[PDB]
Order: sequence, then C-alpha cells, then structure tokens
Amino acid sequence: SARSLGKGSAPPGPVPEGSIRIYSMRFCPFAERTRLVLKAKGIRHEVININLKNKPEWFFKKNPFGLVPVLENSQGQLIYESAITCEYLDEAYPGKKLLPDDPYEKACQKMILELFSKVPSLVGSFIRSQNKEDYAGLKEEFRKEFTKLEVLTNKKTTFFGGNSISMIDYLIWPWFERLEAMKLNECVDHTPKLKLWMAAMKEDPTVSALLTSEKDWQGFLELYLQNSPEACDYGL
Amino acid sequence: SARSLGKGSAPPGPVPEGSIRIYSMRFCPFAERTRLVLKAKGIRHEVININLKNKPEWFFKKNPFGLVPVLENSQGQLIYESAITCEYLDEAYPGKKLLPDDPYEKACQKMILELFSKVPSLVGSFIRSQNKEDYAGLKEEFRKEFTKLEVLTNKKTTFFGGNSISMIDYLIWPWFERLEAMKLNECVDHTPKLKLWMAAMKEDPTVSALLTSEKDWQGFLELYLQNSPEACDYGL
Ligand SMILES: N[C@@H](CCC(=O)N[C@@H](CS)C(=O)NCC(=O)O)C(=O)O
Ligand SMILES: N[C@@H](CCC(=O)N[C@@H](CS)C(=O)NCC(=O)O)C(=O)O
Repeated sequence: SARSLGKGSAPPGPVPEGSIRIYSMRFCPFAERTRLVLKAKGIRHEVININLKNKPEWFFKKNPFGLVPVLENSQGQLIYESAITCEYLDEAYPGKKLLPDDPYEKACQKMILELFSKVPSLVGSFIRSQNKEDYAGLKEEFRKEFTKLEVLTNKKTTFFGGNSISMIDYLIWPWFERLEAMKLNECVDHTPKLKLWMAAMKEDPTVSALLTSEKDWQGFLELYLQNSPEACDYGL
Repeated sequence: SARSLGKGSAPPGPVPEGSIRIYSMRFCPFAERTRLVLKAKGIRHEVININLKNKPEWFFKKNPFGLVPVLENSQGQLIYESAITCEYLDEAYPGKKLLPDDPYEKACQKMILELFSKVPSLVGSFIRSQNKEDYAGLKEEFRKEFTKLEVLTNKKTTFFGGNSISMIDYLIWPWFERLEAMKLNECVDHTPKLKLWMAAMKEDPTVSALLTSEKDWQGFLELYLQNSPEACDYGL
C-alpha cells in the first residue's frame, strides 16, 4: 500500500525512533535524488507518497512550498529541497560518505551541479510540449547543455567526482534516467564521456535498484498528460 | 589601484602562497557575500576587480560563466558561484565557523537561503525598471517575499541562525544593504523581526566594515544606468 495520500487523508503520525521519513512521489526525479541517497547509505526509512494534483491540506505544514521531496525525522524536524535533503542525509548518517572530505572537491561537485542546472526544466518542458517546433529547439538545447557537462567538467574518471560513484552522480542521474525513458539517448551521441558515464551508472547497484521500468514510466506519463490524479499511483 | 581590469589587460600572475584571490566587482552584492566571509574569517587575500561591461578575455578561463565572484587559490584552483565560494572559505580556513556543526542547522540555513531566493532578482528588476507600473507591483512583490522571511523562518533570535551572526546572515545581507540604499526600508515596515535584524546587522563589525557609502552607491548607479564602462570604478 504505497498508494499516494491526497485531500482528506489523516495527517500522518510521528516518525518512529530509528527511522526517517520521506514525503515523495514515485515518478518525481527530485525525490529520486533523496531515495538514491537513502538506498546508497542503507538508511532505514518510511515512504509516504503525496498526491500532487490532490494534495493533503496538512502537507503544506510539512513544506510551505508544497513540493516533494521532504524529509521528516523522528525528532520532528522537516527538511525540503532535494539537494538540501541529500546533503543532510549524508552528514547525519553513518557509512560511505557520498560527499568528499576535501573542501575543493566538495566545491567542484557543487560547480558541476550548477553546470547541470538547466536540464531539469528542459526535460519538463519536453514532456509538456506538443508542437513540432518546440521539439526541434528543445533538442538543440539538450545538445548545448550536454556539451557543457562534457566539455566544462572535463571528466577523466568514470564518475563526476572521481573513480567511484558519489553525491554528484546521484544528484544528476534522475534526469538522465528520464532522458533514456523518453527515448532521447541520441542527445548524448556527441558527448562520448557522458555516454559512457550513463552505462557505468546503470551498473551501480543503487542506481540499478531504483530504476523505474519502461512500463511504469509510460503508465504514469499517459495519465500525467491527461492531468489525471491517478497518475501518481500507476502500476498500483 | 583597485581599478577594474578590462579587455586587453594582462592575464594576472599566479596567486601567491599564503593568499587567496577574489575576482570581484565593488558594487556586486553576490561578490559582497564572499568579501563578507573573507573579512569575518580574517582571511589574507587579493582583490582583482573585473570590468563587467568590458571583460578581460582571459576571465572566461576563470569562470566559464563570466561572472563574479570567483576565487582562485595559490594551488591554482578556481571556485565560482557566491554560495559555493562562501561555503568553501568557511571549510578551508581556520577560526570562527560561520556554518553550524550540526546537520539540521546547516540544512535549516540553506532552507532560509531558499526562502530568500526571489529577492535578488526583484532588486535588479527594480533598479532596471522605469515605469510607474512596475514600481507598484515590484513593491507588492517585496512585501510578499519579506513576510516569507518573517513568517516562515519564525526567527526567535537576533540572527537567522541563532544568537550570533553566521553564514546565513552574511549570505542575505547584501540585498538588504541595497534595499536601504534604494530608500526602500519601508518594504520591511510590516516585518518587525526583519526590521530589527537589519539594525542588529549594521552593528556587526564585519557588516559595518564592508558597507558601501551612499555617495559611492549613487555614483555607481548613475553610470550603471548610462550603461557606462566606468561605473565599476566610481569613487576611484
Ligand atoms: N527545487 C525542488 C523542486 C521539487 C519539485 O519540483 N517536485 C515536484 C515533483 S517532481 C512537486 O512537488 N510538484 C508539485 C507541484 O508543483 O505542485 C527540489 O529540488 O526539491
Ligand atoms: N549566481 C551567481 C550570480 C553572480 C552574478 O550575477 N554577478 C554579476 C555581478 S553582481 C556578474 O558577474 N555579471 C556580469 C554579467 O552578467 O555579464 C552568484 O551567486 O555568484
């Protein structure tokens, strides 16, 4: 019963000792960031999915912005903005550190994130565009932005922060996952490193574990395009 | 000779052992963030101002975005985006920590920063607006955003991160400094805490030390509005 909560739903009880809770939506790439970090760190947690068309009134008490993801810990603290939530999880929980100890590498990873920053909007505006015109230009935009990542980051290692997967990879992944799902892999045909990086990413056990199937993505997508409240719950 | 560097200028030499260098502009509030942190931490540094109308070609090698601020350390590393530069300085240098040790407080400070995020654009669009219409609406916008900071942050202490000044205060200050300079203090007449916070901010030795005088701001502003390359160098 991972079915989303909507208007009229009971405000949830307090997050139990030993857990953290994520307010999420199954097809939200921003929330995927958080879930990737949760999984990679082996963090014990609860998921509550939020129906984004039919939002529970109590949800604006969780995040004044009314967006997912939001973390709520067992001390009743609330954290929103996907990047903030990922950084918090890495700092507050034991195990493999996803952010490097070194201040420059940390900074460089945030600089990479900033290079990637145009992509999410391009992806949303693609899904939500129906004119032959806007496809052509959006494609050009994809090319431009992907070369930025390819050329400006000057990756020499398998992943964006070095030889092992780390925060920066998990931060950008969801939109590359979506790119594939949208059959847009050819947008990275001119960017050899980025292209290889995608293949390496899919071999990662955490990335692998959180991939959404073609079936489920398409199911969400259909209902999303019909502006249906049931889109969030596709595939059950 | 803090005169800005422009097209044709010699690319600067390597940053000397024992120093960090900031690529700046005297009337840039984003760069003010960095300079505030430099001062608060007592960090030994160089300033090189960049003429933003007449940019040195070599400057895009410092930051592909061609924006200030940029840090360059004596190991030849480059850091851009004001927030990234401030966080790096705090991590990489000794003394008073401006960010709290605790992961939640860190996160909360970033959440505050996100609440403030609409303000810089509103300020720029005010300076650069000449229609009676756009003043009225921009004023409304100011009110709206300031109540967000007032109401959503629910400050109970003198500063945004507690009883002492810290990163979050220095991050948002430049635009409140600019608000005053633009004679817009009345935009915070409905926000008592924010209003008191401004007074407390001006008592801080670092904030105090970096205030730009009414004279100099107006001098920059006049020439900025004439789209003059000499705007950066006003007051000598
Ligand atoms: N900047 C936010 C964006 C989060 C976001 O946009 N989430 C979407 C779903 S992917 C949302 O909650 N939308 C509901 C709405 O917009 O009303 C983040 O990084 O977390
Ligand atoms: N997001 C950037 C914005 C920096 C920025 O906009 N700086 C301006 C001056 S305040 C700039 O360099 N403008 C030159 C230009 O736009 O061409 C930051 O946080 O550092």
